[PDB]
Amino acid sequence: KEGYLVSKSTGCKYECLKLGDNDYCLRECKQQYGKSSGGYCYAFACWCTHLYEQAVVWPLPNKTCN
Repeated sequence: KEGYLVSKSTGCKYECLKLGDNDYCLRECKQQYGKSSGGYCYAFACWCTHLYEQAVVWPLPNKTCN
């Protein structure tokens, strides 16, 4: 129930503000995946957790952007 956050327009997302604990990625997940969802910056952009099992996520080991 996890993955890399897919964009509204661009496929891949834009880059993150802060590594470690932050609000910047958590708000960015909660507006795609519902208010109970979690998230963190994986290295470059926001990754999300505690998702619904039918949720859509970007294929980071098949496509590269960040």
